[PDB]
Amino acid sequence: AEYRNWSKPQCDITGFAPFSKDNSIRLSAGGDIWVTREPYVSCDPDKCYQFALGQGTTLNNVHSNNTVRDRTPYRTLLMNELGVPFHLGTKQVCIAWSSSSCHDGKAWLHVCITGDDKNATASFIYNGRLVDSVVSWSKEILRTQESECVCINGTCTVVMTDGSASGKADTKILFIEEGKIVHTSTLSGSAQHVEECSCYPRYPGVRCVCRDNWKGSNRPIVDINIKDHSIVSSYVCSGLVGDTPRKNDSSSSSHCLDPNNEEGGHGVKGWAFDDGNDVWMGRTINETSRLGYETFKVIEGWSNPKSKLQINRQVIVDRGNRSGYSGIFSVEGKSCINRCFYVELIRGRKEETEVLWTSNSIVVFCGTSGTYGTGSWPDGADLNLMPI
Amino acid sequence: AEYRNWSKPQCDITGFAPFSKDNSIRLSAGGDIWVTREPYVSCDPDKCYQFALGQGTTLNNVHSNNTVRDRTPYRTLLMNELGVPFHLGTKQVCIAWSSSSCHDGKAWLHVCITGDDKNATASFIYNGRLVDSVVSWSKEILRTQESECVCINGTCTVVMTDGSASGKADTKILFIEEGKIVHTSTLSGSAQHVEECSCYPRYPGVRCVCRDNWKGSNRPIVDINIKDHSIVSSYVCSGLVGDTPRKNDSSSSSHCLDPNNEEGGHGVKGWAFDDGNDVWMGRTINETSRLGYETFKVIEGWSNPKSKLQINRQVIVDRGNRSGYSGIFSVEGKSCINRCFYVELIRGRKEETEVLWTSNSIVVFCGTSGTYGTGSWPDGADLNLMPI
Amino acid sequence: AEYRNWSKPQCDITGFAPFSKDNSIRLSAGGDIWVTREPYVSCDPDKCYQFALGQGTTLNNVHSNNTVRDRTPYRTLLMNELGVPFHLGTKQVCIAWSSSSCHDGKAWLHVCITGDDKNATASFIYNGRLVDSVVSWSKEILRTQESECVCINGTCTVVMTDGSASGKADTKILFIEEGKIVHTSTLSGSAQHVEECSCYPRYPGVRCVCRDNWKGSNRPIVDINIKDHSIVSSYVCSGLVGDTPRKNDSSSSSHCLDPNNEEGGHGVKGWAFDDGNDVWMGRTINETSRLGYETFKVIEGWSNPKSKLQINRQVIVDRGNRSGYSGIFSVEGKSCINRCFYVELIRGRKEETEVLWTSNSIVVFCGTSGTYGTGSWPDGADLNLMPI
Amino acid sequence: AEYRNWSKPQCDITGFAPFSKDNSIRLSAGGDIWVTREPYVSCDPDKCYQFALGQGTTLNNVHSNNTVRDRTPYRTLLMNELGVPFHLGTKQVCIAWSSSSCHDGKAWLHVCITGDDKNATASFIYNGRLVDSVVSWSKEILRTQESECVCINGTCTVVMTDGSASGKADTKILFIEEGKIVHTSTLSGSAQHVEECSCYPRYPGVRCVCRDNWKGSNRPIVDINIKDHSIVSSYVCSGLVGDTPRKNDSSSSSHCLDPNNEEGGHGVKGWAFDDGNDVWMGRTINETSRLGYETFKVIEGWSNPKSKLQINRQVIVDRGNRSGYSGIFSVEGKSCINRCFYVELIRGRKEETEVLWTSNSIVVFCGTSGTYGTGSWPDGADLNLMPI
Ligand SMILES: *[C@@H]1O[C@H](CO)[C@@H](O[C@@H]2O[C@H](CO)[C@@H](O[C@@H]3O[C@H](CO[C@H]4O[C@H](CO)[C@@H](O)[C@H](O)[C@@H]4O)[C@@H](O)[C@H](O[C@H]4O[C@H](CO)[C@@H](O)[C@H](O)[C@@H]4O)[C@@H]3O)[C@H](O)[C@H]2NC(C)=O)[C@H](O)[C@H]1NC(C)=O
Ligand SMILES: *[C@@H]1O[C@H](CO)[C@@H](O[C@@H]2O[C@H](CO)[C@@H](O[C@@H]3O[C@H](CO[C@H]4O[C@H](CO)[C@@H](O)[C@H](O)[C@@H]4O)[C@@H](O)[C@H](O[C@H]4O[C@H](CO)[C@@H](O)[C@H](O)[C@@H]4O)[C@@H]3O)[C@H](O)[C@H]2NC(C)=O)[C@H](O)[C@H]1NC(C)=O
Ligand SMILES: *[C@@H]1O[C@H](CO)[C@@H](O[C@@H]2O[C@H](CO)[C@@H](O[C@@H]3O[C@H](CO[C@H]4O[C@H](CO)[C@@H](O)[C@H](O)[C@@H]4O)[C@@H](O)[C@H](O[C@H]4O[C@H](CO)[C@@H](O)[C@H](O)[C@@H]4O)[C@@H]3O)[C@H](O)[C@H]2NC(C)=O)[C@H](O)[C@H]1NC(C)=O
Ligand SMILES: *[C@@H]1O[C@H](CO)[C@@H](O[C@@H]2O[C@H](CO)[C@@H](O[C@@H]3O[C@H](CO[C@H]4O[C@H](CO)[C@@H](O)[C@H](O)[C@@H]4O)[C@@H](O)[C@H](O[C@H]4O[C@H](CO)[C@@H](O)[C@H](O)[C@@H]4O)[C@@H]3O)[C@H](O)[C@H]2NC(C)=O)[C@H](O)[C@H]1NC(C)=O
Ligand SMILES: CC(=O)N[C@H]1[C@H]([C@H](O)[C@H](O)CO)O[C@@](O)(C(=O)O)C[C@@H]1O
Ligand SMILES: CC(=O)N[C@H]1[C@H]([C@H](O)[C@H](O)CO)O[C@@](O)(C(=O)O)C[C@@H]1O
Ligand SMILES: CC(=O)N[C@H]1[C@H]([C@H](O)[C@H](O)CO)O[C@@](O)(C(=O)O)C[C@@H]1O
Ligand SMILES: CC(=O)N[C@H]1[C@H]([C@H](O)[C@H](O)CO)O[C@@](O)(C(=O)O)C[C@@H]1O
Ligand SMILES: *[C@@H]1O[C@H](CO)[C@@H](O)[C@H](O)[C@H]1NC(C)=O
Ligand SMILES: *[C@@H]1O[C@H](CO)[C@@H](O)[C@H](O)[C@H]1NC(C)=O
Ligand SMILES: *[C@@H]1O[C@H](CO)[C@@H](O)[C@H](O)[C@H]1NC(C)=O
Ligand SMILES: *[C@@H]1O[C@H](CO)[C@@H](O)[C@H](O)[C@H]1NC(C)=O
Ligand SMILES: *[C@@H]1O[C@H](CO)[C@@H](O)[C@H](O)[C@H]1NC(C)=O
Ligand SMILES: *[C@@H]1O[C@H](CO)[C@@H](O)[C@H](O)[C@H]1NC(C)=O
Ligand SMILES: *[C@@H]1O[C@H](CO)[C@@H](O)[C@H](O)[C@H]1NC(C)=O
Ligand SMILES: *[C@@H]1O[C@H](CO)[C@@H](O)[C@H](O)[C@H]1NC(C)=O
Ligand SMILES: *[C@@H]1O[C@H](CO)[C@@H](O)[C@H](O)[C@H]1NC(C)=O
Ligand SMILES: *[C@@H]1O[C@H](CO)[C@@H](O)[C@H](O)[C@H]1NC(C)=O
Ligand SMILES: *[C@@H]1O[C@H](CO)[C@@H](O)[C@H](O)[C@H]1NC(C)=O
Ligand SMILES: [Ca+2]
Ligand SMILES: [Ca+2]
Ligand SMILES: [Ca+2]
Ligand SMILES: [Ca+2]
Ligand SMILES: [Ca+2]
Ligand SMILES: [Ca+2]
Ligand SMILES: [Ca+2]
Ligand SMILES: [Ca+2]
Repeated sequence: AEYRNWSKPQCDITGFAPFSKDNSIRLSAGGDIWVTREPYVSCDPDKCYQFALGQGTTLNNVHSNNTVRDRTPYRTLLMNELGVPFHLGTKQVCIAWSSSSCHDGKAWLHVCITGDDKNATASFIYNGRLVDSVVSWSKEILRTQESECVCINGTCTVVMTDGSASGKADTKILFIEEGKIVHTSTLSGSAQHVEECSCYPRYPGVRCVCRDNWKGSNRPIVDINIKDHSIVSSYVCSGLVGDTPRKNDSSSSSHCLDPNNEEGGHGVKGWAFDDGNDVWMGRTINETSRLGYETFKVIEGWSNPKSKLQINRQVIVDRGNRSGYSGIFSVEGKSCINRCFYVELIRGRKEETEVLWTSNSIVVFCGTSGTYGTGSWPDGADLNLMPI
Repeated sequence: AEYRNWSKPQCDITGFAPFSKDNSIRLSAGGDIWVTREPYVSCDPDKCYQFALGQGTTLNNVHSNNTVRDRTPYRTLLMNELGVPFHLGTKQVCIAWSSSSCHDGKAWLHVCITGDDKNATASFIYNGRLVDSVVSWSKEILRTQESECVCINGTCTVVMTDGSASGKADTKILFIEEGKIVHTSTLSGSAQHVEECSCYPRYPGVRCVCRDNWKGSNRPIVDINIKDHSIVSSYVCSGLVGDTPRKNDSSSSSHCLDPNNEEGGHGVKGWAFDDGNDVWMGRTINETSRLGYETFKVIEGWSNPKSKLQINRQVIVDRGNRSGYSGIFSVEGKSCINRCFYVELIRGRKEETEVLWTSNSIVVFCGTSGTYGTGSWPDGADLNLMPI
Repeated sequence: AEYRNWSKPQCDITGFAPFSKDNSIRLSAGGDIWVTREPYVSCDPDKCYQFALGQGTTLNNVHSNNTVRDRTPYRTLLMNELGVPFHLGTKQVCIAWSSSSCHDGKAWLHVCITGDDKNATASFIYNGRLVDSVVSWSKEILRTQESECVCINGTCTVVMTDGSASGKADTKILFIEEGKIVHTSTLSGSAQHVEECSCYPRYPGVRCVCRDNWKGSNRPIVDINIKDHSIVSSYVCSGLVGDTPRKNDSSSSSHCLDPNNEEGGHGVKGWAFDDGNDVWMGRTINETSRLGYETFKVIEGWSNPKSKLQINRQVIVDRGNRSGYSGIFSVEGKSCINRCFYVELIRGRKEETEVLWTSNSIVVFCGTSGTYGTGSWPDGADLNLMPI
Repeated sequence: AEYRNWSKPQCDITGFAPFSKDNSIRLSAGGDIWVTREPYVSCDPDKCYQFALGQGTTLNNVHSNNTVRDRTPYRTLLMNELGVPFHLGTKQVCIAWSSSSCHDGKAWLHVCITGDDKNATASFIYNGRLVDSVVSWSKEILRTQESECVCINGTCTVVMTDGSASGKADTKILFIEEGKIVHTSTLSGSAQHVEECSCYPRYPGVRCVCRDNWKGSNRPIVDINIKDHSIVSSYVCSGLVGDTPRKNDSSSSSHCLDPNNEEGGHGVKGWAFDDGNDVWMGRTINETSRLGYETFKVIEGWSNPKSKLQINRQVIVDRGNRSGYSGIFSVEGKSCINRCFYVELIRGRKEETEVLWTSNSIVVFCGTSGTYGTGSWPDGADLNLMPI
């Protein structure tokens, strides 16, 4: 067993093909399924796994009431093989109301964060054992990616944030080798607010596309150099923007270096990646809320902040159905690295009031150099019928 | 680990011995079992698995209502080891309302089809990753085998159909090597309508026995040449015919080259295989509907369309109990290749109205060169008692 | 991986120590557990498994009504690792209302019998595939061991019976090599009626201690020679006898060669093994019915039909609690072969009428050359409270 | 696969980071979870497992009533990978109302005790088979560690106690090699009462920190020499004491050699370990009962019975929430041996009367040479809502 290097060029993408769907919430109307959120997908050399943060409870269960909250002591990182819904035999791999996970080609890394809001602890677990931890540095909700970290030659990188949600915060980028925090670089460059990055291996380094919760509706970009720990940062040029909330297609604008100050308060976790000078990206179809989900390629979208020339649109979830967080993950094909993505289908409170709980199901698509058609893959649960 | 070649002669068959039964529906009266259909069985070099398409729901569950439908976004290919009923820890290995699966002796292939009726996508997943996809070519319900594909020397073949259900349609035969669609041959020969093939390794090529939904009640045969991609096609000569609906034993007839225009509208998935100039085949005992299931050998049945000389009958399911889809699968013994088959035991709507759902259990028999007796292995569930 | 030979002397036994208990029925009052009977335990080179025959249903489930019956089409051989109760993820490894299983040191053998009473089929499954089958030869309930078969140098032996339950029947001993029935020897010697043998590896052959349902209350012994297929048979000399029903300790008697004609009608599956000229054996404490369970060593019990000198008694289940079938199984220690045994704890109909079902839990003890004390390990379920 | 030696120095500890939480009881309000107690955590070379003693029942289940009792025939040692809550597919690895488990780097050892109070049997299971057993020697509740044993060079040591709960009892230390009891040393030294030791590998021997149920509120220490079987014993010097009940921080005192006769009746299982001349230790925050849980380092606490100078306090469970048993376990890092600990969160009778049952959930922390913050990780179940 050797360390992953990801030293392959990126596969040709013409769009995305269906990969996986757990129908979690549909199943939880007759069956004992976890109540969860902030899910993600990472894979080892052999196969793929689905992670989410649990609420220390199942759905048909009295403790599902008020699971609209983001941080409780009862939240754990859940881990199943992709396709297995989160049943009672699901492994809680750590305590976490915030996490990131990745395989370096030998073993698993989990970055797990739990504890008081003003004094969170984050634990680094490698190969089934605790190897390190770190305190919250700025004592205001130390949090991280809510999707996969990335490892290269057995140095793993993760991006974490401690500080304000709607002002300046303190973002750091850790380098972890066999569970051991070996360097901490601090956030540098033109990125102003940075959360919940969706990172991927762009050999010989790592690239993330994040969430600015403060002044931007364009997504931040952070570039991690694995060998020398240097950091550069910016935003996704593309005049069509991926955060939510945002302005409309005609009224929106962006900058390659700055927040665009366009509805920038708040955000949603999301992803994009480059392709020469083009950008592939998903986002919620609806501009103000987490409804629907779409993907497309912005031509010149990576290097030109004026371009709003989208091609290869795909409706992942239709505009009248509920969506949420999404993030990248990358799978080594035989010649090249594929890029894929998951979509959190949030059901329940506060937006839907027919029940007392908040939970999700997931959907997953992978890059394809072949061809594809159309559809919609919503949650599919009937909340009017659900465990009353 | 080496590629399967199947370069062994076919085992002597004198009939079939019991192999497996999941009692799925009986179990779902006290327990959380998937609602499913269009099931099948394929095996790796070591052991066997049971696949079916799910309805994104369990049985005792409000979302089981109206699962009589064939295509929803919530359907996934389920996969367990043979014998394990489809419980909540069951792996949904892809999104699919139509699928085929096979092992090449190194890894798994899944051919998974989902999306809009008029624009379906089909995804090719090998060794835990998406390697290819293709659009529906004729924009009318691109669909496939609903049983195992076949691989030889690590080229896998699958047969798909896009087009009319009760007229001419467009049938293709894909060649897939490590998940990668490497050739597409188009349907050629005297076969007129072709769906849901039950294929098997007849070294050095592949043979399928299909369903003609249009003008035939005899089953079509398609012969895939793996090395040169050439296709030939026809029908099962045997004057005793395997599709359902059909005419009776005295009134029926067949042709080696053409549909017989005998009740040919509609069909049911089914299987047959050759044995010198004889044909082994199963079918529903009842001629117009999916009740009972039987097997027999038609003497001269492979090469003589006038012969109705059956020997070695076996009642798999008695005529007063419900049956359905069946298909072949092949298992490498030590000296030879065995042929086996599964039978879908459909319960529920529309035919049975004591409940709101449609689901199945399965039964499985394997070829034997030994001896056997008699019985019946129906579903065994009491719908009058079932989750009301 | 090499073939088991069992070419080690038998471990010193001074009695038995607790090994395993599944509390199956207690668990089935809040949880979905299989309804089962005729259970057993066999182990591979590494670890042990618990088998039973299912009723195609769980306990809290409408199909549990009338599971007092012995042969339905819905019965399957269940297989879990020892300690795991029979939950919904339990593998049904074949169709069977009668079975035997054993590992030859490379793979699993299952001998599975199902079908019409007057025409049963028995299927031989090795290494995940059907390799052979045989018809019922005398068309009256072909049945077998309901405990582990035994393999030596990769020839496996199993004993089967077709014929009368309360008169002469036809007993055969099959030799199976890699799933393939390679010889059939027929029952020879002074044994008159022979069923449900508990066999074990007494190198260089195999020994069984059976159930005579006709004229004996002493258990039959059958000696299988693996290399030359010759058979000899008799009864357990010991003046203290192991079948149930039987006469009392003072009124009982036995013969080394013949049934003792003492309450001999009926029986119960049970076990014994030799130790120089002594016999270790378990039996129901109660003489007429399946209540309590005990073990002891009869001094001179193996070769002397007049001896009723028991030592080293142990109450496995107390006399006021329900017991049932028991059988041997053998585990290779490092220097020697241990002998162990399981006990079926039957609850329900017909004997207990507070419920509608019939099911069991199990308890397991293993030989010890160390020391031990006392207790009782009954089922422990409250039928007055159970799923009404 | 080689024998564990643990021949590494002990990792630097600055305190403890979160590791694991099963939310067992929260899950059991909608789902079938075991009712359990006296849990623990041990790990093989690769990964960690959570053990507890079951009550032969689930929570929502009629047999959960009166599970306040410590010894029934229906109790088994449960074993899952750490993080998996005790669901119906959980392996009961032996019969036990008292147990200890450990891996020697090749296979598992379980020391399992069950049977009559006045004649208990204890079974030694190694590598999936019974290798030895021993009777209770003093016929008064032979019991053991309720946490992991320790093995070095493939000799495993376990400490057991038979005798009085509130007076002199008979404590022994067994040496077990491949399941085989190879030596028994008897308790020697100044320790007066000794139960439920939390042992760990302090190369070249083993150290335990126990529970004195009689005259001490300071914890006993027992030092096992693996090569020569010699035993020495004493108490934890530290003027801040770890048993419960006890006196307060100002009123308490201790001795390095004797019980302190301070509220010494009763106890609770607990742990401590050394660090030069300092002691790390956890205990219940509340002095008289099992509420809250805390950890700290007593400076000079290992060798100085007058020192009450605590540093590096951490609240594991807050003082208004329920705690219970805790014990050490040790994980081999790459350079050094980490020390971790679990905490039993007991809910139910007798202390809480809103339900009829007694059960637990667990929480687990591991040593860290990094940094950490604060929180509380209580059970989190609402007994006022629980399965009525
Ligand atoms: C079966 O399946 C396929 C795959 O999903 C569908 O084909 C895709 O259709 C979509 C939707 O039209 C295409 O995405 C769109 O591309 C447009 C490009 O405009 C033209 O200009 C270029 C010049 O380079 C031409 O090459 C090209 O042929 C186009 O004619 C964009 O302008 C679109 O964006 C706009 O449309 C949507 C509204 O739908 C708005 O929401 C946007 O804001 C914006 O105004 C869009 O991105 C996609 O490229 C096609 N894919 C492929 C691979 O060809 C089929 O349509 C589908 N069939 C059926 C019946 O459903
Ligand atoms: C115990 O188990 C075995 C195995 O299942 C049964 O034996 C089988 O019995 C079936 C049913 O009769 C046999 O299948 C039939 O074969 C007939 C052959 O006709 C004769 O001619 C040949 C000449 O070559 C002779 O060799 C042979 O002995 C026959 O006498 C077919 O004509 C049958 O088809 C017709 O029968 C059925 C009605 O049952 C109709 O539905 C058909 O449409 C058609 O009219 C049939 O195929 C089978 O061959 C036997 N198997 C074996 C291996 O010998 C036993 O019968 C069973 N015992 C009991 C008591 O149930
Ligand atoms: C703690 O645990 C141990 C192990 O279970 C118990 O010790 C066992 O006790 C049983 C029950 O008495 C013993 O089994 C009995 O052996 C008797 C032998 O008789 C004597 O003669 C021999 C001469 O060779 C002496 O060596 C020996 O010491 C005996 O004194 C049999 O006669 C018994 O059979 C009769 O008793 C039972 C009634 O209990 C009847 O049901 C029978 O039908 C029959 O009449 C019996 O088999 C066993 O040998 C002991 N085992 C060991 C290893 O020593 C302890 O008793 C137990 N302690 C407590 C307090 O429960
Ligand atoms: C964020 O997270 C960290 C880690 O949990 C917290 O820092 C820890 O705080 C605790 C609680 O105060 C510290 O533990 C305490 O240490 C005291 C040492 O006293 C002083 O003297 C030494 C001299 O060597 C100085 O080095 C040191 O700075 C101290 O000022 C003990 O006296 C304490 O024991 C007493 O306090 C508690 C009450 O809380 C009583 O229950 C005891 O009985 C006793 O009277 C205590 O042990 C710990 O050392 C700190 N850890 C680290 C790594 O620095 C932060 O406080 C937290 N931040 C927030 C806002 O919550
Ligand atoms: C660690 C944590 O609490 N993460 C939470 C974040 C933060 O609130 C923002 O990132 C603030 O910066 O976002 C959510 O509220 C959201 O948008 O769905 C949910 C998520 O649980
Ligand atoms: C992809 C798809 O919809 N397959 C369906 C087919 C098609 O309707 C026919 O093959 C039309 O050609 O058959 C069924 O209706 C049937 O007969 O049970 C069910 C199955 O789901
Ligand atoms: C194959 C079969 O039916 N086996 C059954 C046997 C037979 O009735 C006798 O062995 C008749 O010879 O015994 C039982 O009735 C019994 O005693 O509990 C149950 C078991 O299911
Ligand atoms: C084997 C056994 O019964 N162990 C029990 C011990 C003993 O009672 C004491 O150690 C007496 O010495 O402690 C408990 O009561 C307790 O404190 O929670 C529970 C545990 O089940
Ligand atoms: C659910 O939680 C809310 C928030 O605490 C509370 O007001 C309400 O009473 C709860 N309702 C039920 C039915 O549990
Ligand atoms: C990975 O890192 C090691 C450091 O020891 C180095 O020797 C090796 O050459 C590196 N490999 C690549 C492919 O960069
Ligand atoms: C976006 O979501 C809100 C949900 O309340 C809805 O009212 C609004 O119409 C949606 N907007 C668009 C443009 O679809
Ligand atoms: C079931 O579905 C049908 C079809 O939509 C609908 O008319 C009916 O109301 C549903 N019934 C129930 C009880 O859910
Ligand atoms: C299988 O295909 C490869 C192509 O590289 C060929 O070299 C090999 O000989 C083939 N094997 C057989 C048995 O046909
Ligand atoms: C076939 O099935 C239908 C079901 O409605 C039944 O009415 C008919 O009698 C059956 N025919 C035969 C020949 O068994
Ligand atoms: C149970 O089965 C018996 C035997 O057929 C039948 O008479 C009875 O009505 C059944 N009772 C219930 C409640 O299902
Ligand atoms: C087992 O059987 C084989 C037959 O090929 C023989 O060669 C071998 O010596 C036998 N081994 C033993 C230990 O009897
Ligand atoms: C044996 O069992 C029956 C059960 O009905 C009971 O009535 C009888 O008293 C028992 N006999 C003995 C000797 O324990
Ligand atoms: C629970 O157990 C107690 C103790 O035996 C008993 O008195 C009580 O009746 C039981 N209650 C219920 C509801 O089962
Ligand atoms: C300890 O626990 C008991 C529980 O009844 C409580 O009444 C008491 O106040 C607690 N004491 C302290 C010092 O927290
Ligand atoms: Ca349930
Ligand atoms: Ca924003
Ligand atoms: Ca349920
Ligand atoms: Ca047709
Ligand atoms: Ca249930
Ligand atoms: Ca008898
Ligand atoms: Ca339930
Ligand atoms: Ca004490």
